Amino acid sequence: MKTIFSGIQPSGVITIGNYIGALRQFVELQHEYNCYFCIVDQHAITVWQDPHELRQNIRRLAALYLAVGIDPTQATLFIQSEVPAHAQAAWMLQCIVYIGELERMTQFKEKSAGKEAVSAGLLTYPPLMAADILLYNTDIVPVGEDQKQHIELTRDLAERFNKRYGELFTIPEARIPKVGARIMSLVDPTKKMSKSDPNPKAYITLLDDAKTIEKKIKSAVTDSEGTIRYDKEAKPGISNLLNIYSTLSGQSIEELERQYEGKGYGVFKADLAQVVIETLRPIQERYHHWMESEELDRVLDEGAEKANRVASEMVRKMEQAMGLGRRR
Amino acid sequence: MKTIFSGIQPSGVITIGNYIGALRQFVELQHEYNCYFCIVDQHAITVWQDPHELRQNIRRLAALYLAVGIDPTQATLFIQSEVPAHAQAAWMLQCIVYIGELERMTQFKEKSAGKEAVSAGLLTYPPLMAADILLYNTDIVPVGEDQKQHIELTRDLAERFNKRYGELFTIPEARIGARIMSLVDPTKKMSKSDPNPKAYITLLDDAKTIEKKIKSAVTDSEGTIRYDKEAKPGISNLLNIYSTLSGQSIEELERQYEGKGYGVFKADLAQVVIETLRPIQERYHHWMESEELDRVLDEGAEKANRVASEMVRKMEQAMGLGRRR
Ligand SMILES: C[C@H]1c2c[nH]c3cccc(c23)S[C@H]1C(=O)O
Ligand SMILES: C[C@H]1c2c[nH]c3cccc(c23)S[C@H]1C(=O)O
Repeated sequence: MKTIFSGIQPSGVITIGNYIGALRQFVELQHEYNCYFCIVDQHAITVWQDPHELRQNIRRLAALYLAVGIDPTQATLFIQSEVPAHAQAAWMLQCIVYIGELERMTQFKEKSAGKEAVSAGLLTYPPLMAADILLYNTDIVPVGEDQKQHIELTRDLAERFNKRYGELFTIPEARIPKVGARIMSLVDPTKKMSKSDPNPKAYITLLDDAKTIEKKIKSAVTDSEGTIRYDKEAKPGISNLLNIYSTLSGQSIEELERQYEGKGYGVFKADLAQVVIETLRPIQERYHHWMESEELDRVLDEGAEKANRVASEMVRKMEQAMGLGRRR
Repeated sequence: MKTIFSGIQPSGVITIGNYIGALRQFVELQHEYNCYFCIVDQHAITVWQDPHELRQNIRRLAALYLAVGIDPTQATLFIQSEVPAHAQAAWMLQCIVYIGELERMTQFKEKSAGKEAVSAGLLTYPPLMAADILLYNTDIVPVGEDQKQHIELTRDLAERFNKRYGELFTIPEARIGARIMSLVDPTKKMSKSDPNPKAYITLLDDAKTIEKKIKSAVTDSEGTIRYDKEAKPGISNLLNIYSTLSGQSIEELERQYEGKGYGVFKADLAQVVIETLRPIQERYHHWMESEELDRVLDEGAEKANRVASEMVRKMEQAMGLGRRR
């Protein structure tokens, strides 16, 4: 069995595009793979964070992952800062990465934009991410092309350590098993839907209430043709809505096209709004149950204990290879 | 009860200059102050360390501090890597420090000077040093003048953190016991990391080594035993070592060796060093052969961990990490 590690940024609340692209399939994948889901609060403070908002977003994210079907007895769900091994191994990895390798990172050259003076944490983001992955002998990281450079560095650091001290790390690969449709912004169908869009009409989050879902689908961009047909280059907006509808309803695009022959966009959108609301309502109900239950803290307590068991053993092996500490 | 924190670098040695300059006094101050003595193995690996030699030198330094007289029922002696809070707090402080502050550190520029392949840890270790200090609400840090820039940054990071989040850190101060110079280049301080082993006498040098290093200590060719830092830095430094170890003033040593040569003066000084180190080395071997050494280090980590994990809990609460409520 292969191991999967997903780091989850707390600040952002899940969009349907994330759910459809890379999260929903994990409800079943968690039984075929050994899955780690890690809320990276330590990565979150590499930029400016309001403390109360960060704490609430950490909890909300855990409750959301449980609400969608992540099973804490099949997968390991935990908060990064509650496993000290991540900080310990990130320091050891800082000691084998070259400064030049960090300065070259594209994400660091961005994010450094209209800031002038930036935190050292933004430069050492990648070693901590490599540590997150490598501590669990991860085989697969479910990320897209925007994280390619970070995965390359992770693979470089694993190989450098293995060749300097002896084989210890698995060399991870970037891959989203059973990847879903790539869902685009409702406002700009050529841009991917993302939780950081400055236009809130661009995304629907898993926590949007019905009125908001209705208004956002209502304003979603289409075209002037009035024909429900998949054509990504000439009808990117309609094509995107067909991808959301198809995956959330279980009907193929061809069947939706046949279904809507002769119909305009008004009735197709009102049907899509209902499909989304019906998808999120159960998730939102279980979510509210988790957020008001003591079982959420107990679940996260054991997630961190089970993660620490694996990661603290890897730290012991790294320290032993590098000369740290004693063996007594 | 003021708190003292001292880092002990296992990549280097413990020289007679450190013993003279600070370490000898700790045997006294450990009853006045709350003293933490930290073997900073995570700082050592910013450059390649031979693993077996690093592991062994960690034990050697712990045994050596005990042999010199550090009292584990009075002070805390522990290994940095055995307290995870140092790495955790270093990360949080890395998020507070600016890259520009780390890059203009003089120690970074010197240590990276001729080096191909510079690790990020060589740039980003001042935050881990700040963490070593701030975690224990340290009042006093006993460091050379070479470290003054690192103490300034630590003071800046503590204030920056205190202003944003609330008064959590003590603002520490550098202590900075004569200043012993290198035996090979007496215009430089004797240094725990000098790459020339003849530059220093370590606390573990045996009699024959001590005699050799003193014999070849560099000196002028004029030949009068007299203190003159500008013209005669070599013999002046040897006079200062001799004075502080024997209890005699430099003037009394000058009168004592009037009309005598360097050979006889060097042989007397070598004996003075040997007689200083011999009891230290005898207790060193008993500690190295003792099960008790590992028990002292276990307790030290327990006590260090209690204070540091508590401070990390407070830092996490301030910044919003975790669930600390
Ligand atoms: C969440 C971030 C990161 C934290 N450590 C890990 C481990 C695996 C995947 C990722 C991450 S994905 C990456 C990102 O910026 O998207
Ligand atoms: C040992 C080094 C360092 C590690 N963290 C600390 C904490 C206190 C004092 C020092 C240190 S002194 C410094 C040096 O290089 O001299």
